[PDB]
Amino acid sequence: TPVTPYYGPGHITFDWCGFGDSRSDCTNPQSPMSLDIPQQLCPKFSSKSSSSMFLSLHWNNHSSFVSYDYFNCGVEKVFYEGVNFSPRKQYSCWDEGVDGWIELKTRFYTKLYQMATTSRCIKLIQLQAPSSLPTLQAGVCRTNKQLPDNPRLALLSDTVPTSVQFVLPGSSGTTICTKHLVPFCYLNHGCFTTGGSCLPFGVSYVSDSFYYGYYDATPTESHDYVCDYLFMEPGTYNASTVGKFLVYPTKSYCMDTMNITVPVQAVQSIWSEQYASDDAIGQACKAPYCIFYNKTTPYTVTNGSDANHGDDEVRMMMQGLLRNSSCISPQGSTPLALYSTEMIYEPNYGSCPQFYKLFDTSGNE
Amino acid sequence: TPVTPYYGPGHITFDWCGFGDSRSDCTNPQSPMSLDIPQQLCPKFSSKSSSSMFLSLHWNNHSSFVSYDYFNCGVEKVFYEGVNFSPRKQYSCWDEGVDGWIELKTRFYTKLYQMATTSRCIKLIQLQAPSSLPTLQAGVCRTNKQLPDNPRLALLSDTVPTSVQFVLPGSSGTTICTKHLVPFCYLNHGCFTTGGSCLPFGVSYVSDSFYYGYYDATPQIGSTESHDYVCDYLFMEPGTYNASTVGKFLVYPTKSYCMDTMNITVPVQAVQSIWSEQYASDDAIGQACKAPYCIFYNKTTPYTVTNGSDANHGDDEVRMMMQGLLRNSSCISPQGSTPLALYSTEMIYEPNYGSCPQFYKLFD
Ligand SMILES: *[C@@H]1O[C@H](CO)[C@@H](O[C@@H]2O[C@H](CO)[C@@H](O[C@@H]3O[C@H](CO)[C@@H](O)[C@H](O)[C@@H]3O)[C@H](O)[C@H]2NC(C)=O)[C@H](O)[C@H]1NC(C)=O
Ligand SMILES: *[C@@H]1O[C@H](CO)[C@@H](O[C@@H]2O[C@H](CO)[C@@H](O[C@@H]3O[C@H](CO)[C@@H](O)[C@H](O)[C@@H]3O)[C@H](O)[C@H]2NC(C)=O)[C@H](O)[C@H]1NC(C)=O
Ligand SMILES: *[C@@H]1O[C@H](CO)[C@@H](O[C@@H]2O[C@H](CO)[C@@H](O)[C@H](O)[C@H]2NC(C)=O)[C@H](O)[C@H]1NC(C)=O
Ligand SMILES: *[C@@H]1O[C@H](CO)[C@@H](O[C@@H]2O[C@H](CO)[C@@H](O)[C@H](O)[C@H]2NC(C)=O)[C@H](O)[C@H]1NC(C)=O
Ligand SMILES: *[C@@H]1O[C@H](CO)[C@@H](O[C@@H]2O[C@H](CO)[C@@H](O)[C@H](O)[C@H]2NC(C)=O)[C@H](O)[C@H]1NC(C)=O
Ligand SMILES: *[C@@H]1O[C@H](CO)[C@@H](O)[C@H](O)[C@H]1NC(C)=O
Ligand SMILES: *[C@@H]1O[C@H](CO)[C@@H](O)[C@H](O)[C@H]1NC(C)=O
Ligand SMILES: *[C@@H]1O[C@H](CO)[C@@H](O)[C@H](O)[C@H]1NC(C)=O
Repeated sequence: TPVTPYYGPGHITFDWCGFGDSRSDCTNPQSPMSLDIPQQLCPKFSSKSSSSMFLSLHWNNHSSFVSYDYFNCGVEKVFYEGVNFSPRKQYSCWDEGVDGWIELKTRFYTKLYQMATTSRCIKLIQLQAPSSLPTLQAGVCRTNKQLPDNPRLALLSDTVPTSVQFVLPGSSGTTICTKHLVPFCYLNHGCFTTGGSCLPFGVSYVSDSFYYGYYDATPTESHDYVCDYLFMEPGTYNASTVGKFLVYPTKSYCMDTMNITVPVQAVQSIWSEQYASDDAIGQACKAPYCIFYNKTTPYTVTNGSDANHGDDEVRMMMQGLLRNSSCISPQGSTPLALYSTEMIYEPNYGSCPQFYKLFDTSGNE
Repeated sequence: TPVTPYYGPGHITFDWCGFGDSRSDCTNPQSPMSLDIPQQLCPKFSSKSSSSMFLSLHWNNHSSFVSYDYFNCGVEKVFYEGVNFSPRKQYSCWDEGVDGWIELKTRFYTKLYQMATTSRCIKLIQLQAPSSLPTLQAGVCRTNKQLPDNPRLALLSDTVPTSVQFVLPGSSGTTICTKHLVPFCYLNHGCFTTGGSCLPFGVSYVSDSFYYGYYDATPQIGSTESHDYVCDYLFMEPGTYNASTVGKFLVYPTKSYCMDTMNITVPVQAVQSIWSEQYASDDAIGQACKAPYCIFYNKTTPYTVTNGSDANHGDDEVRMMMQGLLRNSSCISPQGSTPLALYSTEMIYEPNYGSCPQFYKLFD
């Protein structure tokens, strides 16, 4: 019989998982009023109030940073977080401004979703400190906001070219790490004046089979904190420097491999209209790796815990996760059928119905 | 009644193109005996006997390098080339060995296929020589084989930092370049001894809105100095950029693949491109052509000629696959193409596009 896509995420198999924030955290004291998902799906989500996967990559816990050890496994994946690092927060570190950090956010989610499509498990781990570390002075932000804890940015007591060794583990607990999502960051725009001269800023991650680096010795002194998010295989690497500045990772997303490529799903994660949101999720979640379900309405709560918890639109969307589905698409989900009442676009997966009008024998069409 | 996918590449509309080599080059004097495609599809292909897209990016014409100004447009795209840069050629430049270049080949096709999925036109273009070049001495391979023409590797007379400007144009003829595939290459593994000392190897492409670079001054141990010629294949927007160096060594690009933009993403199709088993082939095409961006049609038989021009032209299996391009299909998949149908005799896997029949057993 004919079917119509149900707008919202969905799952075809039992092997699915969710990543989220307060709006899918049943440990929140206001739950179930504070949920945007059905309460019975809380055990399917790895979620924590006030956190995000981006924020938790870069920061451990501080007064304005709620860091969570995100961890979940599923062939099919539903992401519903991101809001807790938004322009509302007004975070910046050096001269990059808030827009700089919305760009970094977009880069991170782009890579996260990409890597997630060939993984089943995704787990944020704390890396061990390099075994040998010289005397180090912690870096700071020009803004006096909290410097990211990952990657570590620190200052050596001399200008001697140096390497320390870091380990991306092959496993963490029961999870296999066939790959790691690792940030590589640096301060750009020329040499950096400290310890009596304008020192080249040159750092790199290196092994026999890997190189990624930045170098600038070129002559207001301005710098931006910039990051790239790297696919790195398990192994031991050098965090190398041409001198003074040292950057090495302290956390990573450990992922395993599955031998199928399944697009992930992300729902728009924003604040009510009185606060400043971004579209990093929409810009990051693109074909062919990610199926983006945008909101068509503002974040609007009529029967929830406060103005930013219990959106009617997203609640209706998340009902899709309770449905019988064999096809997942940006139009939503359908059970197994021959014909769809509307056109189904990409990315999609499963066994999908074909657009009804293509088979019409009227022929009015 | 369920339909069976026809194994081989295909197309849903007229707006498709091919990229190829001798096996789809009707100008070859042995044509059509030397073709693996139907003769009547030669006009849909941009192809040159003895060339490949990877080779042509890095080299112009030299004794054993046939370079071709590849150029074609299509929403759908069939790639059947690659073999003319394989281990049979025994090419290497620095200490990276033959396998080092098979790796670079793989990186290039991977990037090519990815970028191609959101482009219609792909055009290999020559870049303008930078203005006000300093005095430069040509680089050389340690193997004394032919140094890539692209990017240019050259030696300045001094060791002080400097920069030259290169332009990636916004258009070439009537093709719009919304982006460029540009190689960035360097000699790795520590400082490089020239001019009587071991100098840092530090090069970069930089603009107000772009940075990619490499730097190493690690001292060498004993007499073990070794370097590999390494490349990364970069997505770069049209604009002016600096090719910068910390001194001595200069790297700047001299060619790129100019591509435009279409607002749908469509996977490309690659057919396995190999030699007869008299010669060494590689699997760079198969390793580069991956879901979700490329649909790989591998060969299940060796390259096997029964009615062609020589052992390496007229493979029966690929000839059968290329018959698929003679229909307008509705569904394109790794199992091959189908017309519009309710049911398929077998599971249709990813990547696929169009309107695809469903495996009949699902409905009983
Ligand atoms: C950042 O700090 C918070 C605390 O402010 C850490 O959250 C805490 O995590 C622990 C262990 O994961 C939770 O304890 C557990 O609670 C359950 C009940 O659900 C209990 O049965 C377990 O045996 C255990 O005690 C704790 O509830 C949780 N607290 C809060 C307020 O969330 C968080 O782990 C820290 N993040 C990082 C990256 O270290
Ligand atoms: C490298 O050297 C070869 C010569 O050995 C160059 O091949 C020549 O390229 C031109 C332009 O692609 C060919 O002309 C074309 O002929 C066809 C068919 O007649 C015509 O329909 C096209 O419009 C075009 O005029 C020419 O035939 C071809 N010559 C040979 C002997 O194959 C090649 O271009 C050089 N490569 C580079 C990068 O300069
Ligand atoms: C997700 O939906 C939002 C809201 O419709 C889109 O944001 C709008 O974008 C248009 C086009 O620039 C603006 O004129 C509107 O004012 C935006 N509205 C708001 C409230 O910001 C957003 O572009 C969508 N994202 C994607 C990837 O489709
Ligand atoms: C999920 O939905 C599919 C499609 O509606 C169900 O499959 C149908 O089940 C009925 C029995 O109620 C059969 O008569 C039909 O032939 C089935 N249709 C197809 C296309 O297979 C399926 O039973 C549902 N699954 C669950 C667990 O409810
Ligand atoms: C495409 O097909 C060829 C031939 O089957 C595959 O190459 C074989 O790969 C197996 C597994 O590694 C090796 O044991 C054989 O020695 C290879 N045979 C030949 C003739 O090369 C190749 O792996 C395939 N590529 C992909 C991406 O599927
Ligand atoms: C790090 O650098 C040292 C010395 O430069 C080198 O010998 C060592 O192998 C490197 N370690 C790794 C894991 O690449
Ligand atoms: C509001 O939500 C509560 C608790 O989640 C529920 O019991 C109640 O029926 C809802 N009221 C309306 C009007 O939907
Ligand atoms: C396919 O359709 C196009 C577009 O209308 C048509 O012009 C062309 O003749 C057809 N090509 C083939 C190979 O049937």
